[PDB]
Formats: sequence, structure tokens, C-alpha cells
Amino acid sequence: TAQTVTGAVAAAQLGATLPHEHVIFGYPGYAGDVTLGPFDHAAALASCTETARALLARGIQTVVDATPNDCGRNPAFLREVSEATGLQILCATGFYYEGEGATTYFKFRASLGDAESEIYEMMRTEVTEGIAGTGIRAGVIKLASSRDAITPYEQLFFRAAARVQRETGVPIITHTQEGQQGPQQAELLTSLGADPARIMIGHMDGNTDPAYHRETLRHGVSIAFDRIGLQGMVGTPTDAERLSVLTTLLGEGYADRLLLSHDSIWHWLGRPPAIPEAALPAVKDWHPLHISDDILPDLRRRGITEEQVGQMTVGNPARLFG
Ligand SMILES: C[As](C)(=O)[O-]
Ligand SMILES: [Co+2]
Ligand SMILES: [Co+2]
Ligand SMILES: [Mg+2]
Ligand SMILES: [Mg+2]
Ligand SMILES: [Mg+2]
Ligand SMILES: [Mg+2]
Ligand SMILES: [Mg+2]
Ligand SMILES: [Mg+2]
Ligand SMILES: [Mg+2]
Repeated sequence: TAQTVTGAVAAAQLGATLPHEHVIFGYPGYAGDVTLGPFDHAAALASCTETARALLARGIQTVVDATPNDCGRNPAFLREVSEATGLQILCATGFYYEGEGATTYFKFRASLGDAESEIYEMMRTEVTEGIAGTGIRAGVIKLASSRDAITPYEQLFFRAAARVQRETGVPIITHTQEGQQGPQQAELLTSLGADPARIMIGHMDGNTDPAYHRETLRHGVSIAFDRIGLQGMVGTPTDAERLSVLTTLLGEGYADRLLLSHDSIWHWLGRPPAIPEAALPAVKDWHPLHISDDILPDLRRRGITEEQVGQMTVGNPARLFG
């Protein structure tokens, strides 16, 4: 059974799922801008609950919140949103990648002792017991790596997660930076004994060469085109490019291993971002209703079957997280 912020749910009750989104999110440092960028709890709850209701209207029953521990993760808030709407939400345990995470703390611990073991204890505790003493458990482990390599800092997390995976069976979802390291992540995790059927390599839509995806898929892991809607936003390709690669893969029979999400942020922590003019088109379709309203219908018109769409949105999530 999957562990959600309101308790365990049977694989069968997960339904259509968005495997990677962010109810709330803040880049590391946002907490230091608390005076002019405070969290308006009432406003966030209202906004997030309306977004949640809109997903329910689309038949989406579950969302996997992939927010790292150092990026504004708030299991208690996720629980309020879930209790107020009925939307099921899984939260994560893990730290962001070296280039953008709050890395000083664990680099410090690592200099004094066994950081891998401490990260392992944190992950195991949050998965099996609860987070911050709330009784709310993490339903997934979030791992993330840099573009040019899975750094030594990042590896600490990959190794701790592999062990927690082996001991608990918990799912693992990841972040790949700028369309690279997908194969390395799959290889590393599987060589450490992690169950390939419970691993989702993320941001794979970030690379538009299908050879890169097939190689990653050779490891038996699943891969997610989880930033659908974010187009040409520094690196990120266009949705047209994503769909081209996605239909090529579906035609090669990979439906059992493909997942789809937006990586949307429902409410920002810190001061809300003001998107400049030149960037409006890049974020226009970057919201959690995009796949349901635009992408799936477009796949169907391209020849993709209802069975294939259901495999990606309901089948795979049930197997991976349930
Ligand atoms: C890579 As992220 C925490 O902005 O989704
Ligand atoms: Co990410
Ligand atoms: Co994300
Ligand atoms: Mg800090
Ligand atoms: Mg295993
Ligand atoms: Mg299994
Ligand atoms: Mg359309
Ligand atoms: Mg059209
Ligand atoms: Mg078309
Ligand atoms: Mg058909």
C-alpha cells in the first residue's frame, strides 16, 4: 500500500496520478526573506485547495509531491489540502542536488563523520515512522543529481536511499539536471540493489534524443516526462519535442515504463516570482491541468490508445507507488 499524508491507501485506490508536482515550493534561502516574503497560510490553503479540486474534476485522484526536505517541504500543509478536498497526496524524503540545495549542513556532517548513515536514518525514520513528529510518513524518497555528474555529496543520498529501498520497498523518484545522468542514476541505483520496479528516473523529458531514454530504460527502471508544460525555460525543450520523443517510445512498446507530470508549483514560498514578458510563453502551459486537457487528447489524436494512456496514468503509478 502507498503511504499518503493522510495514511495508507491501497494501490487500487490511487487512480489516475500525477507522479511529480509541488503543492508548495521555495528555493533554498527563501526562509531568510521571511519579512517581505511571508507564508500567508489562509491564502495558500485556499489557492491549493482550489487547484486540488480542479484535479479531482479531471479524474486525477492522487498527486505525488516531490519537494525536497530543503525546499519548503511541509507535510502538515499537504495534509490540510488533502483533508479539505479528498485529493490523495504522497510526500517525499530527501535533499535537492548539489548545485541548488542547502548543502552546507550535510557536507559539514560528512566532514565530522558518517553522513551516509545519518541520511539513511533520516530517510528510514520519515518513511517508517513519520516526519518531524507529526505521524505523517513519506511515501517516496526523492533523489537529485547535477548535470555533469552524480557528485560525492549526491551519492551520499543515493546510497542511503538504496538501503532504505531494500529494507522497506519504498518508491524512489529523481531529478536529473538538464537532460543528463539518467543512465548513470539507473545504473547506480540498480547496482546498489534497489528495486528497478520502484524507481522513477525524472526530468527525462529534458533530453530529446530517444537513444538516451532507451539506454536508461535498459535498466528496467521507469522514466518520467514530468515537466510537461515548461517550455524553453533555460534548457527545457518544447512540449512538441517532448511528445515526438514520447510517441517514438510508445511505438517501441515502453508504455509500461513511461509516466507523465508537470512539476508544477501551486504556491510559491518567499516572494512570488514575477515572470518577465519574454518568459510568459515558457510558463503558460506550466500548470497541473495541462496534461489532462491538452496532452492526453493530443496523444490520442496521434494514434496512442486509451489503453496506453491508462497504462501511463493509472497502471504505472499503481505499480510504482502502490
Ligand atoms: C528541480 As525542482 C525542486 O525546481 O522541481
Ligand atoms: Co527537479
Ligand atoms: Co520538482
Ligand atoms: Mg537555511
Ligand atoms: Mg530491492
Ligand atoms: Mg516490486
Ligand atoms: Mg489539443
Ligand atoms: Mg492544435
Ligand atoms: Mg497532433
Ligand atoms: Mg486507439
